Amino acid sequence: PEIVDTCSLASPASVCRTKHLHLRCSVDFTRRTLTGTAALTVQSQEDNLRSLVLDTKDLTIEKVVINGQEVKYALGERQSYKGSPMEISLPIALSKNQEIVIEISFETSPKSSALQWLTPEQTSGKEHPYLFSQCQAIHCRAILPCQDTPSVKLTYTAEVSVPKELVALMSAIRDGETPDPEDPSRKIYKFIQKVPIPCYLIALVVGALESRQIGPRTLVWSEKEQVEKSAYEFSETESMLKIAEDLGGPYVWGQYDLLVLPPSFPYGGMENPCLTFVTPTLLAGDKSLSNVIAHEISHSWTGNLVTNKTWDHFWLNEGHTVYLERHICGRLFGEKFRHFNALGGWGELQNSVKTFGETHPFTKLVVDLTDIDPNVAYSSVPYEKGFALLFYLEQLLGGPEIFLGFLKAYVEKFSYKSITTDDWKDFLYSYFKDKVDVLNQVDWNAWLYSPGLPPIKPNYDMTLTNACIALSQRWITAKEDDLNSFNATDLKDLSSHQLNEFLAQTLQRAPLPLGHIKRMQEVYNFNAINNSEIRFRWLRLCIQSKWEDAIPLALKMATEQGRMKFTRPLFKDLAAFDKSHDQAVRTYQEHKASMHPVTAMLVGKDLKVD
Ligand SMILES: CC(C)C[C@H](NC(=O)[C@@H](O)[C@H](N)Cc1ccccc1)C(=O)O
Ligand SMILES: [Yb+3]
Ligand SMILES: [Zn+2]
Repeated sequence: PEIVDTCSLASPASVCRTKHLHLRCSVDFTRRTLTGTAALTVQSQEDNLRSLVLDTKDLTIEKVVINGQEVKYALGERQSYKGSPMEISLPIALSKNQEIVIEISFETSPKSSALQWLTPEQTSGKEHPYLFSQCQAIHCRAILPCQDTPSVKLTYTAEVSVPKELVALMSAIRDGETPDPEDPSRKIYKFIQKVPIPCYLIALVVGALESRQIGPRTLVWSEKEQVEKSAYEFSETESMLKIAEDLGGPYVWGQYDLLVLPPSFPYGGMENPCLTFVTPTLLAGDKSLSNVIAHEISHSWTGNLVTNKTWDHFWLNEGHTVYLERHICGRLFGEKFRHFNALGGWGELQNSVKTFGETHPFTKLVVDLTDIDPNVAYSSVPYEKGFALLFYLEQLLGGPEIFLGFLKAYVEKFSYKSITTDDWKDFLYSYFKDKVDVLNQVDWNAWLYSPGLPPIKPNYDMTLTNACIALSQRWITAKEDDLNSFNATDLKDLSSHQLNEFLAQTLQRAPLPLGHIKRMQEVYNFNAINNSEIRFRWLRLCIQSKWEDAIPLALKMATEQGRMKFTRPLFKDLAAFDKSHDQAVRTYQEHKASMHPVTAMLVGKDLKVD
């Protein structure tokens, strides 16, 4: 079983493995460059190893030092989104298992796809700049030379010099701070990550950060203006951690902190070890969007302990995590809620499959990313089709109690390892040996390798979903003279979640007549709702139903925050509506330079500009 990572240009794990990274760098806001040395302790896996290749992307290399002497290295031609391979000539051939340290002096480009540099005006405080990284999937190579593949796991230590007024934090345990001996206007923050991790989990943030403790092993960090709101919004964090520990085994990372980033953070959450990054769009005021914390917490087992070997097997990370996530919510709020969320996930899968096309390669559970930018293939498929498969197996094999026994042994079995779908499947068969008959009823080829919706849809309790569907159907089948019958009391017994699902169901049948949409605003006043998931769906419904009043509202939401999940579909809907098309494009052209590099690239592609 020889498997290569087609998204990486580095020497594979079968040739050599990075065991540790000692990073020493300075964050230069005036130049928007990170400069320093990356000392990689590498272990040869081959006899007579004389060179090796690392991934790099828009990096400027000053020199490479081994045994205190500069050595030869060469940068190959850039290969689009993969960057440029860096081949290093070892000064002395290595035997199998020999380890050496390679010190690389480098500097990042202001354009690094792993970073977003924000001016003071783009922050809450308005006085200090801010920097944040986002390495998943393959952007770590845009910060430092490395074997940018999740098939290799390393520990790391780091020293980061930053303006003394600011604070640095990383996906690691804080290991002290001191004034920078080479520059008194700076402070050096130190970090240590003793647990081997794939490099996509390396993370850094530098800004005017403050903290507040919200649990025995949790601090929430953000700019001062957001601290109080965040402490409240995420107060269930420790109870979610305890439940996750009960599902996957002991939490091995020490601390579990949360960092609430500026509005341009591209995801709802990112499971960086010891410090989960989250979007400020989660600050609904009622803790209603907390499934995102449950999800990132779950990656502490599925994703960070047991890791997908290559991005072709991404579903292993997300599928199991969404499955654990819904179990935490099920324990906190009831089995019927778990089913409600499961069913909602299926609807999101329908949307993705419909958007790409039912035969499209990106709708396969296991995808082949050779020549495909992972940012482009990213969708809800690995999450929901992966979740649907596990939920299907759960029902097939005897229920949640039994399948949760499998998930815990799976984590235990593959801790600190990087695996493929076959490893997963092999273990599933081993664990459920007394039920191979049942496992053999599964159409494996269709589930794992065929595009479109899964061959089978799991059974779902519909208790909580029914009222959402009923109301959605009343609006869709209503004619003009039925509009008067709608009234605020329709929403009387719906939770924010059900309100959201009601909108999701209606959005699947959009457009609705303009008159229906105006009436909906008249009786439900959806424009007043600040919950970002609800606002997102409501505005999409308004724009697709061609209500010009919603144009400025949609443009505003699309630009004041940058969570891709919201910004991309909003710009896309605005561009597809002829009345807002020109302004959408113009708005994008205008904000482009100040957006997240990756998000700007994807929106540009979606709008067919550039
Ligand atoms: C509750 C979750 C579905 C929220 C979701 N976040 C995730 O799934 C994170 O764990 C992912 N690690 C986000 C990600 C995936 C691929 C490349 C870069 C970043 C998101 O939408 O941000
Ligand atoms: Yb009628
Ligand atoms: Zn995830």
